[PDB]
Amino acid sequence: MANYTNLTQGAKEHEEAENIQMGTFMGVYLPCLQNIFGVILFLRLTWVVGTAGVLQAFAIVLICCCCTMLTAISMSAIATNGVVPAGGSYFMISRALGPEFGGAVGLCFYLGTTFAAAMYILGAIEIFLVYIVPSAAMLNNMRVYGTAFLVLMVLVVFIGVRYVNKFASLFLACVIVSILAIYAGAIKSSFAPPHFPVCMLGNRTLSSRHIDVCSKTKEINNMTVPSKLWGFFCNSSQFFNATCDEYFVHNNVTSIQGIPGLASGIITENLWSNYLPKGEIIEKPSAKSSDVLGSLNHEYVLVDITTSFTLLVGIFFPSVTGIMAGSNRSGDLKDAQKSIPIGTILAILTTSFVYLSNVVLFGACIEGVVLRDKFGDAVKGNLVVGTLSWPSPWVIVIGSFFSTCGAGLQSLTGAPRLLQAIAKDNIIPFLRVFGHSKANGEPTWALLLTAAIAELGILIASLDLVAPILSMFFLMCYLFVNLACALQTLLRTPNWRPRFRYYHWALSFMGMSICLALMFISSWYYAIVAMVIAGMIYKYIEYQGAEKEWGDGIRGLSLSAARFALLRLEEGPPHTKNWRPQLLVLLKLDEDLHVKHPRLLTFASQLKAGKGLTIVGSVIVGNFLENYGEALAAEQTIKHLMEAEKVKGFCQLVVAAKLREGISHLIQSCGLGGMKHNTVVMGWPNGWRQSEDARAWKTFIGTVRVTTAAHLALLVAKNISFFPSNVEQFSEGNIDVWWIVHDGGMLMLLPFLLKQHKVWRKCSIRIFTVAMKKDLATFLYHLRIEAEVEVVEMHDSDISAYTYERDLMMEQRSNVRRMHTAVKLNEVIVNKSHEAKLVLLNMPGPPRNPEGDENYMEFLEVLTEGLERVLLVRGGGSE
Amino acid sequence: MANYTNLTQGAKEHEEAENIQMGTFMGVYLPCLQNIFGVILFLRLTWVVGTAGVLQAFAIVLICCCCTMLTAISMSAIATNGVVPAGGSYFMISRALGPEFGGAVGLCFYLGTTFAAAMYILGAIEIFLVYIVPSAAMLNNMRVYGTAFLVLMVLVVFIGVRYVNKFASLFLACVIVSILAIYAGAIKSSFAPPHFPVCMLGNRTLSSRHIDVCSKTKEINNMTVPSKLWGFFCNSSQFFNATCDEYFVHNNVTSIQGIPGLASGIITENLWSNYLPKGEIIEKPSAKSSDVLGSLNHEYVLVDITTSFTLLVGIFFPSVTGIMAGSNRSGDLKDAQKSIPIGTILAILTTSFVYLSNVVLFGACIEGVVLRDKFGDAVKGNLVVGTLSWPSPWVIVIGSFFSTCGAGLQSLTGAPRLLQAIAKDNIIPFLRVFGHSKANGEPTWALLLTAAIAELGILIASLDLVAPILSMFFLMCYLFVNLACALQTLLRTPNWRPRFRYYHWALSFMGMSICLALMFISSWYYAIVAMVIAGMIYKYIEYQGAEKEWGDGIRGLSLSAARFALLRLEEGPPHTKNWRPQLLVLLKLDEDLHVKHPRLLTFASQLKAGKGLTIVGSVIVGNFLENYGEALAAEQTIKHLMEAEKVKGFCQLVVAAKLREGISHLIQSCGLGGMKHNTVVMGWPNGWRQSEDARAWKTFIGTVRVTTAAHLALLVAKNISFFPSNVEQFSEGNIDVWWIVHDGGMLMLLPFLLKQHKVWRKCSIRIFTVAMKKDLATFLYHLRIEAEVEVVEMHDSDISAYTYERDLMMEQRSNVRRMHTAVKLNEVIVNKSHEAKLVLLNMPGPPRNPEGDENYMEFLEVLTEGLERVLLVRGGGSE
Ligand SMILES: *[C@@H]1O[C@H](CO)[C@@H](O[C@@H]2O[C@H](CO)[C@@H](O[C@@H]3O[C@H](CO)[C@@H](O)[C@H](O)[C@@H]3O)[C@H](O)[C@H]2NC(C)=O)[C@H](O)[C@H]1NC(C)=O
Ligand SMILES: *[C@@H]1O[C@H](CO)[C@@H](O[C@@H]2O[C@H](CO)[C@@H](O[C@@H]3O[C@H](CO)[C@@H](O)[C@H](O)[C@@H]3O)[C@H](O)[C@H]2NC(C)=O)[C@H](O)[C@H]1NC(C)=O
Ligand SMILES: *[C@@H]1O[C@H](CO)[C@@H](O)[C@H](O)[C@H]1NC(C)=O
Ligand SMILES: *[C@@H]1O[C@H](CO)[C@@H](O)[C@H](O)[C@H]1NC(C)=O
Repeated sequence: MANYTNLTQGAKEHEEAENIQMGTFMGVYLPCLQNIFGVILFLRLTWVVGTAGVLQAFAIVLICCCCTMLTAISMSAIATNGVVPAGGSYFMISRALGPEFGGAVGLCFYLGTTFAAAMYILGAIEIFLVYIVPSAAMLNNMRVYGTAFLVLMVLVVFIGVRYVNKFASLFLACVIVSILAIYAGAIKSSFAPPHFPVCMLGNRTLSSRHIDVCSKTKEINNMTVPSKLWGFFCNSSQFFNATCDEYFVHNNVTSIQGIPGLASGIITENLWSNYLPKGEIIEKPSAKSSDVLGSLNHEYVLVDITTSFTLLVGIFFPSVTGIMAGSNRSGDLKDAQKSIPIGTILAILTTSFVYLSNVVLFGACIEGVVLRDKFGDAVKGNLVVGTLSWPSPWVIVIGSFFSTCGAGLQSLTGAPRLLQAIAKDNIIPFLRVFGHSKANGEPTWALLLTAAIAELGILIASLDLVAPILSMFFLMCYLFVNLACALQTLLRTPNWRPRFRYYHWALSFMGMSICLALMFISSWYYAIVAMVIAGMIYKYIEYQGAEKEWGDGIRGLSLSAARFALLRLEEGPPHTKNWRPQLLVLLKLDEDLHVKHPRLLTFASQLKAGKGLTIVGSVIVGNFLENYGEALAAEQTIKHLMEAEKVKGFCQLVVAAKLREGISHLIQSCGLGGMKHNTVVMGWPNGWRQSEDARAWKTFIGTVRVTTAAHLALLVAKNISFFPSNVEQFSEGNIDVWWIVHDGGMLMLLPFLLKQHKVWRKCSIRIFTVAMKKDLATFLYHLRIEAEVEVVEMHDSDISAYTYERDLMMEQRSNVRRMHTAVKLNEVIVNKSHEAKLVLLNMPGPPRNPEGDENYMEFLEVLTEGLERVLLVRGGGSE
Repeated sequence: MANYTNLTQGAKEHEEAENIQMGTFMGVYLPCLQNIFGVILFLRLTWVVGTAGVLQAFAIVLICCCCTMLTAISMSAIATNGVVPAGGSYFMISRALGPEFGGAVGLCFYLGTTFAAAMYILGAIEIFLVYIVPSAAMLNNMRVYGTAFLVLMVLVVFIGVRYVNKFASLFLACVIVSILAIYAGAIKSSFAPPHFPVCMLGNRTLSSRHIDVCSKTKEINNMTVPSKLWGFFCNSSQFFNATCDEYFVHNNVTSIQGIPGLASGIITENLWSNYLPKGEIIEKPSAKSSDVLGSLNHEYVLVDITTSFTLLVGIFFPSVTGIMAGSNRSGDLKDAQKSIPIGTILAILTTSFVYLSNVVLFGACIEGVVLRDKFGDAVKGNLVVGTLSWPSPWVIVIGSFFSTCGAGLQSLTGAPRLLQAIAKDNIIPFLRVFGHSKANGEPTWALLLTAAIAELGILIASLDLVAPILSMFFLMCYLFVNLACALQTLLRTPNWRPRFRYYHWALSFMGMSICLALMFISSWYYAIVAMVIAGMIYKYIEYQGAEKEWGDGIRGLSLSAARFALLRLEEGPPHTKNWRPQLLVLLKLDEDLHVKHPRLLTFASQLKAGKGLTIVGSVIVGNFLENYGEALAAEQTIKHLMEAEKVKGFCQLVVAAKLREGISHLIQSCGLGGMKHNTVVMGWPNGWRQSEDARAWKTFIGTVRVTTAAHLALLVAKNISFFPSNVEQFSEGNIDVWWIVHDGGMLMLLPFLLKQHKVWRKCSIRIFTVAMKKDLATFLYHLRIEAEVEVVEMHDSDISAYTYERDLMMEQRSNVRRMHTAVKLNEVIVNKSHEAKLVLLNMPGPPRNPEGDENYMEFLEVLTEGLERVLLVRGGGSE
């Protein structure tokens, strides 16, 4: 009806979409299914069931399926977020997780795929050599035949990939026919199981590759001659005073049925682990046996490797790898964000059900001795799982070989395409050589490097030793795919909208943890190497990206970090659960371009205590075209002064035509979006009455208006010349906070930030509240904070100029009286706090009409008449 | 003469220096020396040497000492950097590595010190019980007496820590006397060795706690009665028809000299590992032997644990820990940055020499069988190392017990002080309860928690199992102390000035690697757990510091990341090796407060490709006091427009009275210090002639002058209404770049960036150079990027307005002619590039006199007359 393929889509298929069909079954399901059903299912799954016991085999398959399923969930989250590129799964992963994670996952998955191309060649060779056409001799035969087969497959994928695309369907057909034959055999093995008997010597199993009858003597022409097995346990071969070894004279050779019925109940026997070390004779704990020993013979089927749990998990994991292949044919899709998750998860569920069912079927149909037999021995040299089939084990032994060579072709096509895709991106520079492609867009150098790595793999001519490396590389790939999603969900990474119905970051984190444990349990010494290689690739990609975009390596690296943090900072809830003063210190520069108030910087350092954001802003009156030299000079001066006063922050100078306009620009333009200030710290205009320039107090009140309108807090320090330094300290003193009717939050939060510094550390705090929603919060804060409270109530007229403005707020959401009341405020404040070390004090807002600015400044001046060091505070915002 | 201490200094002594002697030997040498020399040296060093063979024992001691030595170099780099706080080593590490690393190292070293207070109690109990006053019985005796001893020691520390301070000198005396006795025994043993004999039956070793004579018979009154050992090997006790066991009737008891002379040369025997598993009889491969076996008696000294190299390194590592104690008396110093490094390194060299010497001496003095005896048996139940001593083994048996009790006191005093120091810093919230102090400044609840954890340790009553956990915690502490220095040196962390003569970050990195390998080799089980615990505490401290300073958890976390990156960015070389345009798009806001040119944003997106820094600035004409609502509305509008055009960057609005002054403030003040821009992107003032308000071209040229003065690049896009959108593309075209005389960097770099975007991907590049060293640079760039070059020379007067400017540069380090030559430039440019999709084109500088501004604009308008899309470019800077 229709032709399809299961291979990948590299840069060749991506450049088509950059220059400018199938559903879920044929688009995402069949590709993932044909790539998960590897060779292990046919060559090591029975052996794993045997040497692990159905219970532990089920646990191993479940853990592997658990990591791969959680990784499928994370990969579906990656697939749904944003547009799905036309390329393979690598392009999706890159565009979703950034170039760093994209390249790390790409290289780990590529090493995985190369060693998979090696394992599948080794498996096809093992099937061809051992089962179809017959110690270290076997390893060298596998080496030479696997090298020949790899040189053949490389030429095939190099010359004629189109035929591989055409025959992918035949390979899938072979896989499915083989699995259905396995199931049909398991079923037919209920009533009529097959006739595969095994010669077993007591409870020690014998081979059958050369024996014919499981009897100590055969009878040709009524002559009780000794069977051929006599020649393998007795160096007499005649029975004429035969000198047989220990174990043979005592015990019995028996024809044990090798495949009992599915309902026979043999499962009760092999429900437990064996884990016998190397060279141990395989023992069935069912038949009778003597106790004599010593007869170490050649026909005893021996455990071929020192099996263990952590070894079995690694040997089995490369049968669940391949889930990223689900979305390696994503360019030819109709609804990608719908077709990819469903297809991938359904494929993984299908394969997990097949594996978990076959574990139990092998448990309950194959004898507990034929399962631990890792080379199909003891059954006259036929495939273990092959014995469970409807027609004959031949269907399985041919289907497995064709499937495994097809998967080898698949992995020698997907690995170099992925390598040219990682090369053309210029993510990693030195791989640029592999960016070269053929005329039709097929990799050439990538294919050669993949051939080299696959040959390196093949030189270890044993599935049991290649499987851990393959599994570790795919495990690292899945670990990064599971960790990047968790990170981008937690840290609110931009453009991370995982439009999935079931993806919760806990799932990806759980997958990361599960098969991180899998990596380490398999082999921690391989796993640390893999983690360090992946981390080095990740950091090198990050460094190259920084050098590419910003122009410098480490400079640009910190630049990228800052820019990314600021971006991530924008797309969030602009409010904060707590308010913290992030200061803009307004330093006034005299006509000599020196800081007219260093105590401003000293007090800012004492307020912020070396932490937080401090923007020191200053305006230089003049024309910028002919002042930039003076600008750089004064900026260096202010930076040196900031360093001298232990202020950590940034300096901004604006060369402006008018001081008021310069400061009005500074108050609203300082800081990059996200790193905005929230308070403006000003010095009081000392001698405003004595400076006949009418613009001093005007400029001050203008700055106050601009701050209030911008909804920033304001901290006007007065008599700042008498503020302390950083080296000196106070023996004993009282920070008196005079919280007038409104704006309590700042007035109480500041003296604690101050007393938390070494200078003001040894002083006490006294809250002289004068004028009840806010009242409750003060008690809670003072409980948080264990300072001292005090209430001093007075007449309403004295605080009229305050309450008036306060009233103006509630409806929103004279001068002679102001002066006659400010003196009352003076009376109380001095009579209580005259000898304080720092008096915080709430402020009234500036008048609406700019005419009473002289009156407002006189109000302030008299309000502060007689106090040593005053911190006028104004809220302005929400807090 | 002078009284001193070896304990630590917690918040008690730090608050004193915050409120406001000994040199190197008595200040930082002896405290470290008394604290490195622990119990292992006397109770397990001999067994380790025996079990490992002198070679592998030397390897163990060397690897451990190298880990701790590189950690000492990193710790000295920490000590020299900045003023050294008066508190313990914890305060130094905190003030040098930030509260995150400070708390992580503090807690890991604290758990280390607690399990050390447990191990030393176990050791004192083992010495008291096994040697001084005599299976699971031993373990339960150790549990009971260790719990009793911990209950006593907790009271001792709680009541009378001053006496621990007073008798630290006696403890050090005991340590050094024990070591000197070891050396005196070793030297004396050459000519005169002591008479410690060992019974040995063939090559199987016998015990000696109950047996008296190494003979199968003794003769009282000349009667051949069989020795007591006959009863322990024969159930007859009379020799009358003795039914003696197998290995006893055959072989020969021999009284082998247990301590042969240092000149005897036994080292040839015990130069090789034994690693015999649990329960194996200890064999000397020198004496004669029969071959029968089976008679597993109770008097055969056995291997008490399945020992391995990875186990021996863990068992021995808690003998090199203690270098952080070197600076536990850092408040009482004269020259801290000079005393601490030299003191610590000299103490570590002393202890390393002591260990590497005792290894070889035990190799050459103790029999190769008495070494593998882990409980001092076979020598009449005497301490194996004690046998090497001049006066008697009892000097060691007493000195070691007193030293181990003293080290228990030291580690039960250093752990609660450290815990209260971590608590009072408010680094971790929940530990606040442990900040509770006694009257004189001593911990109360921290002591209880330390006692609880030490008891949890003592429940494991075996040094061989407490040592790996102690070693893992101290190894994690050293790994963090090594990694933090390497990081802060690489990344150029602010205030990281390691004024040390020999510290290089490669040393700290090799130390981190060595000690990480040690962790994982010892037990990856505990290594992963410790790494995860320390990482969680680190991230949690970072989160708490964020929520403390910025006010929010994740918001504040990203804020802190950005602030730290920006700060790190300041203390560096402000120039970068490569020039990359970081755009400031000057968007023009109409009277409707709507962007008059979205194409500016589209083109900035195409130019930067969504990566890099893009600050979109705009001025609102008016007063800020009464426009803030309109300001926020237009800012939201511009943000929506930027997000619509895929522009990743920030937005800044300034409400100013004069558009020209607003722009002159934007250009020089945008961005936080470090994240400055270096290119200003403008839209051409279309219809400047048709506007009777001459302020259009005046403002444009003012902006150009400001950009030139600020030394920023300038990109004026003309006919921007024709610039393509994001969704469309160019099928084919040519970016014709006209590098006239100057600024080849930008003119060759911009079209490469543009062709790198999908819109301009399918177009080619043509350089129509018009006017030697600069031509060289062009060749290299074109070789790097593979674009097309071409040269079109013309007359000098035609480029007068350019070369004139050029002349002004050389000395640094008319209108009718310019116009009539501009039309010639027009003829060339149109004849070559009329149909070009985008003509880049160099700019002349604006006239020095502001009168020719109309003439300058007419010159530009002519120069650009007839072209579809022009990008006027001006370098301005260094590049
Ligand atoms: C297959 O047959 C062989 C030969 O009989 C089995 O080896 C023998 O198994 C018996 C089991 O009872 C072992 O006896 C054991 O001896 C130890 C030592 O005294 C005793 O503590 C136990 O209680 C038990 O009686 C016998 O030692 C062993 N022969 C050896 C090890 O040489 C083998 O176990 C059989 N396999 C299975 C799976 O049953
Ligand atoms: C202490 O004495 C015992 C008793 O003689 C030693 O056990 C025996 O050691 C000999 C060493 O020559 C072993 O001989 C070896 O036998 C194996 C297997 O037959 C053979 O392949 C070797 O080439 C060698 O001839 C003998 O098996 C062993 N007896 C056992 C294991 O039951 C023991 O080695 C002595 N210990 C030391 C440290 O010398
Ligand atoms: C071997 O078989 C014979 C007869 O079938 C039986 O008598 C004998 O007990 C068997 N041997 C064992 C060890 O079961
Ligand atoms: C035990 O000692 C006797 C007497 O010296 C000697 O003849 C015999 O060979 C020794 N046996 C062994 C096994 O060395």
